Parts: sequence; C-alpha cells; structure tokens
Amino acid sequence: HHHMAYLEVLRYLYHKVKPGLERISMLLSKLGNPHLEYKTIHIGGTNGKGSVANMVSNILVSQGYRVGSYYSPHLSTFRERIRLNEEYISEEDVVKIYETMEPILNELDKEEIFSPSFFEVVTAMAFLYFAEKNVDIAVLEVGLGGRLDATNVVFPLCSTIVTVDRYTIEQIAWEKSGIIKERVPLVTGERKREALKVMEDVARKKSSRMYVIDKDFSVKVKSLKLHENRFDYCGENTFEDLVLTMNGPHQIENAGVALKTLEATGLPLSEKAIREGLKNAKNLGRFEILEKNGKMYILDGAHNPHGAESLVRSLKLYFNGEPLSLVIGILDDKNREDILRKYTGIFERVIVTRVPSPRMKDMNSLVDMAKKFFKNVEVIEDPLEAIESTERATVVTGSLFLVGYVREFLTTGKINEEWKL
Ligand SMILES: [Cl-]
Ligand SMILES: [Cl-]
Repeated sequence: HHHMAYLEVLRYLYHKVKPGLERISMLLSKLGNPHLEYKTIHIGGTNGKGSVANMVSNILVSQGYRVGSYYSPHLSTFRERIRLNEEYISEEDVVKIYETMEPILNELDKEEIFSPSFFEVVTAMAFLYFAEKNVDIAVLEVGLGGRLDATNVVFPLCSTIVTVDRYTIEQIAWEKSGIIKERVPLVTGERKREALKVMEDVARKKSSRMYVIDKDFSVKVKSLKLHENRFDYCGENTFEDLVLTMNGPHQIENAGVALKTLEATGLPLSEKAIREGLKNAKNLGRFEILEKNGKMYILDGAHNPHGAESLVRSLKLYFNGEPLSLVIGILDDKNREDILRKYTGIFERVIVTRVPSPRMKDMNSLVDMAKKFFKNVEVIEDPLEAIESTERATVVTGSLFLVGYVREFLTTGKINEEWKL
C-alpha cells in the first residue's frame, strides 16, 4: 500500500560530493540529533567491517538488547542497510522516516553546499529510525574511510578498525583512524606495522585503550567445516569450540574482533548470546553457501582479480574433492580477463551469463574472453536459467548485482521491483 511510495523514495535517493561531516551534522541537528539518543558501536576497516558489525549486532540481539544496525551497501534490497533486531526496515517505515525528513531535506536541498549526499541521507534515516524505535544500542558500519564518513558523528562505546588494506597504507590507515574517539577504546584485526603505528599514535593521543589481534586477543581455528566452523577465543574471556556458520577462515578472525569489540565496550553479555549470535551471523554474498533443494550454491560477489583469487582459496578449503560449476557474469567496467583467469583449472563446467542490470554491456567479448580460458564455455544469458541448469555445487560470481539478484530468487522465489529502478 506504501510500496509505490517506497520505490519513489528510492528514486529520490538514487537521483543523488565534497568530503566532510558538515552536511551530516546539520541534517542530524535539524532532526533533533537522533544519533545521540542511544549507545553506539562503530565499525570500520577495509574488509570485515560488515561481518564484524553483523556479528556484534547478532550477539547483542541474542542478549536481548534492542539493537539498531546500519550497513552499506546492500546486495538485494535497500532495506538490508537498516535493521531493528536484525530484521530489515519495512518499506512502510522507510517511507515514514523519509516523510519525516522530507521538509528538512527539501530545505537543505535548495543549496548545493548544504544538500546531503545519498549516504548522508540514508545514514540520517537510520539514525532517526533507531531513535523512533527507542533502541538501546546502534551498531554502525562505516560507509567508507572513517574520518569523514557520515557515521562518524557518533561517540561510541568502542571503535573498531577491522583491517587496513591497500594511497599508501599509512594514508588509508589515517582516514580510518578518524573514528577513534577520546577515551573510547579501539579494537583492531590489523597486523601491518605501518597501519598499527598510525592507530597507535591516534589512540595514544585520544587516550583510547587499543586492542590488537594476537596482542590483546586471539582466535585458534579448531576446525573448518561448512556451516560449522569451530574455534577458541582468548580475550578478557576465553571460550572454546565456538561455532561460526559463516564459512571462511577470515571470518573466524572477524569473530575474534567482534568479541573483543564487545569486551572493550563493557556491556553485559552471556556466553549463550555470544554463541548464538555467532551461529546466527551472516554476511550476504560473501562466500555465502546456501543449500537450496539439495543443491549447494556458493554466492560470492567477487568482481576483482583479488576477490576472485580469495574465492578460489576459499573453494579449495571447503570443496576440495567436489565437482563444481561456475555461473559467471561480469560487467565491462571490471577487469574481466584477470578475473576469469583466477578460475582456470577449478570448474567442471563454466556458464557465462548476463549481469541483470542495464549497466551490463559487451556480453560478446566477455564470452570470447572466457573461451580464451576454458574448453567448457556455455552461455546461458538468463542467470536464473543458468543456476537452474546445474546439478553440481554452483559458484555464482563476477558481479554483486548478479549475486544479489540470484540470492534473492533463491531465497524468495521472486525478484523485487528495486531491480527495475
Ligand atoms: Cl552442473
Ligand atoms: Cl538492487
């Protein structure tokens, strides 16, 4: 009933930049500083920030806190970005919060210097929503960087920089340590000296207690097994044979980071909640395995030569003896060839498909390239037909658009209208 209004909200958002906290601070001020209405946990880093945020939210939700959680970007629906107790905001509430902000945005939008960006608006929407919902705590994933990220208006219980990965490392590290706040502890999963040196200097300056993986806490992999990845944690507390459903050994480290983040915060937490929250954590399209109707799907949004190489590493751990099929769609704005090359020698069957997006061009040369690397190649242009066509455990990758689209269909049996926007 507010579905069309919801789509129209997304049109306004997606019609939308000088860096700074000035526009976001002013938007929030005009909304009553909703961000100051609850405790906050703030999570940045190049990789793992979404997983660590999710793990943190999930644990606190299990502990029975009323939790708002804020992510970016999204995979299948915009509503992944804003959650209450890890349930996506409804279309109706997105519309409601938007209608609340509308006159304020209309006013700010009159002048380019005051007009908030997409991310600024969405972030303020989350902050406002968390306030309207009377949350106890909000877990906030940094959009990008940290220092001048829209989320960085908070004063959290803990600031986490999961990693700093390649600007020099030192520059990137600096941008990220802008979420370090006075006296607020910092937790990091980072091990590069260059990166830690910066964070050390900022935290020491801010009188922030800093905790560093392998220094102030650690994890020990007991065993990796699909949906049942078992590890010990050593921080303030010690836990043995914790289980992650999420697959991949980096996720076990993200789990250590999440638990340290939670220790550093002081919040009361049960071991039950930690175990259940870790079991419940999910990072969508990030080496996500979904059994559907007996068949396995490895949903991974890898779209970089780097990301693809990681995928293959992860595949070798969990699917060693397994025959595999690949459904791949890559946009032409990506390094198609250097991506495809990662996947040689792995798949029993390769199906190139079209990324479902008006952005998809040059299917023709994509296919030709693939044919440069594998005897296999089939072209099944509709990616849902492509996945329907496999028997083997199937890796769907190449494009986040592709993965979010297929995931949606697999999990819902339909494709929401946001894909038409
Ligand atoms: Cl197959
Ligand atoms: Cl979408």
